[PDB]
Amino acid sequence: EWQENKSWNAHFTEHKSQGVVVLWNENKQQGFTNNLKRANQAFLPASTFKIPNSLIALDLGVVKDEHQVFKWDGQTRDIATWNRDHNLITAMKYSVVPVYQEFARQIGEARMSKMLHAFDYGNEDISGNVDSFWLDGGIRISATEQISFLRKLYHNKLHVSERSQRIVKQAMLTEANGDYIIRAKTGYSTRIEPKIGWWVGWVELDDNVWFFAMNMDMPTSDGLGLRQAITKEVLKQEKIIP
Ligand SMILES: O=C(O)c1cccc(-c2ccccc2O)c1
Ligand SMILES: [Cl-]
Repeated sequence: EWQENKSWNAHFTEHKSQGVVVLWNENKQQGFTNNLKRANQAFLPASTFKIPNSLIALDLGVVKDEHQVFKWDGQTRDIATWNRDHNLITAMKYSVVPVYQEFARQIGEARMSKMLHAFDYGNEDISGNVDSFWLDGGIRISATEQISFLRKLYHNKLHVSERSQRIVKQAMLTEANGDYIIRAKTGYSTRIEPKIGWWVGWVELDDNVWFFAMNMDMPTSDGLGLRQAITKEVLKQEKIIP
């Protein structure tokens, strides 16, 4: 069911890094990784939490739809794309933390906790501040646990409405061409050691879906582009994409 290929470590070590890639073949129900231990080690989800956070906000009516505008609060932040109005689509695309912090405040501790347990999401622990627990609180999730959660979402099996799941999968759209579609979300965790980057999602092909979840050491922001680049190079090596 699970195969470990330590030779794939070269994708990380050739960049003076270390990490894990996890792939799941939905048709064959088989998994692949370079490191079974790290595949099951739990990290802060950071901005990959925008997937469950969006689902909860939509299902509770905190967010009406993907067109509702979340007005910039007029506080100048150091990420230029955050200093503007957003909807769910662009908020996901630009990982706009302050918009999702307000989502969490309106969701509230009790409903957030209950929904994460319903999702079987990571350690389901929201200890910390309700508006930042996914950045510096107690919640943790592994690469394999991300795959499990994403598979439920793909099949509309999460305990929210079909509509909420369709909207979030629309907002996850990252790349599409004549050969494949990628729906995914990046993450960048810096507040608690070790600093890492995430990329989790899936690749849609004509007759199969390949789920993926990766994290990697990220001592500085200079390496953030390696999250997607390394993953796609693994996918290309395994003949999942051209
Ligand atoms: O991963 C991104 O594409 C992304 C999106 C938004 C912000 C940042 C970021 C980069 C450096 C330091 C802090 C950040 O919050 C990174
Ligand atoms: Cl779509």
